[PDB]
Amino acid sequence: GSHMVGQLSRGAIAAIMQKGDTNIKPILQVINIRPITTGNSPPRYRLLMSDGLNTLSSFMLATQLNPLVEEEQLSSNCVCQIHRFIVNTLKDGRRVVILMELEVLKSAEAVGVKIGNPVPYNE
Repeated sequence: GSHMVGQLSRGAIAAIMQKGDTNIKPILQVINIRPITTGNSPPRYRLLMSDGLNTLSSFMLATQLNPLVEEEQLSSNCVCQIHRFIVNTLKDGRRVVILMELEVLKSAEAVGVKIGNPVPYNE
């Protein structure tokens, strides 16, 4: 409906990367998904996600959720609630947000556009 940016958890990305709270179950929009180069092992998917204010490209899907991308519709423009995630920190200091459980609330086709005008979060 109206006020589309009100559908997203504005401020959740800052909360995740500044406060590190994991109890939140934020609603985010998928902007893009791409495979990352891997083994030797199951494919891995990286996501550019938006909370309406910011985008962040450091999300990775847990491999158990790969069928959502391959088979169902987790795809660009869909709106999703993150039910479980963890943050992992690399040796170099970068952080990765691993999505463990998520629910598609609205399909890509039902949303159809990038909501709002989010800007990149500066890690």
